[PDB]
Amino acid sequence: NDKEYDKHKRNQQARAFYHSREWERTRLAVLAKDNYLCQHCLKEKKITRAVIVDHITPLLVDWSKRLDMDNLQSLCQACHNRKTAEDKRRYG
Ligand SMILES: [Zn+2]
Repeated sequence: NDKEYDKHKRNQQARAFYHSREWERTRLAVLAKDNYLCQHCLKEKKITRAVIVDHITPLLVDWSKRLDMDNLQSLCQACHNRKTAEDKRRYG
């Protein structure tokens, strides 16, 4: 297919994913496993409530890992922001 169309379809698929029953359930499973604590803060010896579950390898980078618990971490906002910058260095 046309490259820009493939990009469109990937982005539409990713948008739909966050509405999915599978994501809703898996998000909850990760937060529960993590005891609602930010996993980056915990590794840095800090206690912070998580507010988001993030893909380690981003969803748009590897669709196949979208529901893998070892590809998901509960994060606070500050750690999500830090990770976003880190990921720009890796993937643009
Ligand atoms: Zn944190």
